[PDB]
Amino acid sequence: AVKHLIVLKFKDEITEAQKEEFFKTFVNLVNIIPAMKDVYWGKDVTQKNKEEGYTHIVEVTFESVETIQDYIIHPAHVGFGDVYRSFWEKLLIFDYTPRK
Amino acid sequence: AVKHLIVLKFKDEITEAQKEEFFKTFVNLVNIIPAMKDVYWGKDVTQKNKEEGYTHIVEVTFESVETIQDYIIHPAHVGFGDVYRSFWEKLLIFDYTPRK
Repeated sequence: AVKHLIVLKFKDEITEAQKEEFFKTFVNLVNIIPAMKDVYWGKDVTQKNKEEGYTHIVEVTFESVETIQDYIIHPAHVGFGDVYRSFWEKLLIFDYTPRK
Repeated sequence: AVKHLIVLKFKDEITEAQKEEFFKTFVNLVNIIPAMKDVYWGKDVTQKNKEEGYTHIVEVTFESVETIQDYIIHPAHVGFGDVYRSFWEKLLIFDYTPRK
């Protein structure tokens, strides 16, 4: 399985309630985008690199690297971006196959 | 469960074989550090983050936020840093509880 990892910082003006609604909406995308198999998110608790400012993590599970693209251009994902684009200040994205 | 996420970039002179052995050794820490419950790593394939350059992800599972400290100061973890810190150029650390 492939992981789509999002590391993000919200803009200062976004409230806690707004962040909660943002993540709730994103988690619920799993039901309507076939390529999305699972979602978890969380807030960093350690603040080891404050200077970089990232605060939140989202992890999305996919069957393959190829199905990530199905998710990217799915109208529900495009709609999510259209609605919440103003919420985030910056993000890092990674796509990888977990191994050990 | 709490996840301990390491986001890394290697120095340019580090070989592919060195990277593989680095992760093999890191994964094997589970056997000698009780607090480590699981580990996976992976290499980003998308390279969508222009200015930051991080290439690899390590995720370690812990039973609680408290047991992360048992890993942090464990001599096997300190030793890993002493042997391999010259391998990485920079790293970001995050600790979070995955949720819906």
